[PDB]
Order: sequence, then C-alpha cells, then structure tokens
Amino acid sequence: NENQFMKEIFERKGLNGTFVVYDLKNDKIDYYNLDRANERFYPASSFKIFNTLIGLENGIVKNVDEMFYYYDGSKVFLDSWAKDSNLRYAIKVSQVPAYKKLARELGKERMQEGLNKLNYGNKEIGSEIDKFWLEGPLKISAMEQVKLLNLLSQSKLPFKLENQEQVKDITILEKKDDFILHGKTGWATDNIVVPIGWFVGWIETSDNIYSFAINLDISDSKFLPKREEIVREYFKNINVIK
Ligand SMILES: [Cl-]
Ligand SMILES: [Mg+2]
Ligand SMILES: [Mg+2]
Repeated sequence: NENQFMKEIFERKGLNGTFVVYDLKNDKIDYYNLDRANERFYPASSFKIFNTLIGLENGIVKNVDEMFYYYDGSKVFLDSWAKDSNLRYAIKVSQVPAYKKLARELGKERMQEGLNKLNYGNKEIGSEIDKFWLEGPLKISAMEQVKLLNLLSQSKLPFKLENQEQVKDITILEKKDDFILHGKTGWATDNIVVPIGWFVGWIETSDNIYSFAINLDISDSKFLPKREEIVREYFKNINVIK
C-alpha cells in the first residue's frame, strides 16, 4: 500500500518521483511509487556521505576536521567552494572539487573495495575515477539508500565506529530537543535527459530512527527546495518534526 499522505503531497505538487521512509522501531517501510523506489539512478552528491566513509577508512585524512582541499583560484560553480577546506565543510557545501580530489587519492582499487564492502548500488566505477557518481555508471535506488542509511545511523556498517560517527556528525542538518535530522542533497544533471534531485538521510528521536530517501524529476534549480520540503512535510504529518 502506498502511504496515502505521501501520495497526496506528490499529486498536489504535481511531481514525479519516489519516497521511502524506514521506521526502525516498527520495522516497516512507508513509500510512494514502489517501482521507482527500486529503480537505480546516479546518486550525484548524495554519494558524498559514503565517499567520506571510505576516505576515512583508508586514512586519506586523519579525520573530517583535518585540512585536505587546497583552493588554487580555479573556476568553481559556487562561491562557497572557493576556499581551502576540510571534509566537514566540504560535505556541508557539496564542494565537488574536494570530493574529486578524495576520489582520485583513493584510486580505483580502493574505491571499488569500498563500494563492494558497502554493496553500494550497482558498484560500477567505469573509467572516470572522479565522475562515476555524477554521470554514470554508478547507480543506486531510493530503497538501497535507505537500507544503507538505516545501518549507518546505528554504526552497523563494516567500518570503524569512529569513522561512522564522523560521518553522522558532519551530516547534521537540524538538531532539536525531540529529533535530529541528518542528510545530504544531490542533483544528477549530467548524462541524463531528465535530471534527478535527491535528498537522503535519517531522523533520530528519543526512541526511533527514520531513514529516508526521496528522488524527483527536477529540471530547473528553482524546484530543488522541493526535495527537503516534501520530506519535512511528511515528518511534520507524523509529528516527528515538532
Ligand atoms: Cl553555497
Ligand atoms: Mg592530509
Ligand atoms: Mg545509536
């Protein structure tokens, strides 16, 4: 059964996409568009969550607070990227050049081993070590993202506990008394006719964890706010955001 509230919001907004929420305490899923929930898409910058985990596991940086990317005056799409950074800052601003540097330093072999340890989507790297998550060939489904995030949120992935902790800490979006929202946005625009907007993450409350993924057809940057709007509207409906 599709979640009826999710169905209504998608229909109201007139958007094509999918949304999955896993409720840990109740071991159950709530979804809109099951077939698309299982369809694999380029993860775009939602892959930064896991790129960071694999980088930490390999010791590419000591931790997410160690300076790592050194800016050189080169062209950057967002002005927030035109500065030296650590990974913590880099994920928060989605600083692609810092994560391309990470990918390259990891190299194909170590990156592949990371994807394979995670069983991440189709696990395809192709022959573009700093593009594979943004233009193909890597693809992952909303359902697959949720499974991974459910594990990450409980430090249950096969990675060092302190590295999982770091990735949780850098992904904090809104901490309130009654919930803490972690997540990452992405937008797949390359090598695709209809771009795909992602927002993935989880919400921990005093006694539950809700892991989630939405993706939507988004052709104009003006509609990118809708990814997080729809997610917050659902979590307000169920009194998690409160
Ligand atoms: Cl920015
Ligand atoms: Mg270093
Ligand atoms: Mg815990």
